[PDB]
Amino acid sequence: PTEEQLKMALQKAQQLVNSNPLVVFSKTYCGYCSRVKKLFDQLGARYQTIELDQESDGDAIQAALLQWTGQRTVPNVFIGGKHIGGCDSVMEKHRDGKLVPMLTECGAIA
Ligand SMILES: N[C@@H](CCC(=O)N[C@@H](CS)C(=O)NCC(=O)O)C(=O)O
Repeated sequence: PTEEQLKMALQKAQQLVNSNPLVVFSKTYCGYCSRVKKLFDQLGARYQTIELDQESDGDAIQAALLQWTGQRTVPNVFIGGKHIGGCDSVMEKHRDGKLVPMLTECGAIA
């Protein structure tokens, strides 16, 4: 990715995060992505999925997410504009009772 491509990809990722209470940066056949989506489904939370493998600038987006979050893998979850992390991170928040209130606070759960 060129520096302009990384910049454009970051802007794209930020706009998605800004315009969705819950965002799941994903890949279509990632088992961990499927797990987190299933959890959110069952919690009644609406999310925007973005499948990097189906985006033309998916590599640039993954590079931008690394720069932005230090994370190299999908799923890469944001809630209310804030970085959550991967499947494990989301499961951790579900485990300590913080996830539903976070999801409610930002509108992801009505
Ligand atoms: N501990 C991480 C593991 C996630 C993970 O390993 N994701 C794989 C996809 S199955 C990945 O992103 N591999 C590198 C890639 O596909 O870019 C989590 O719970 O989210």
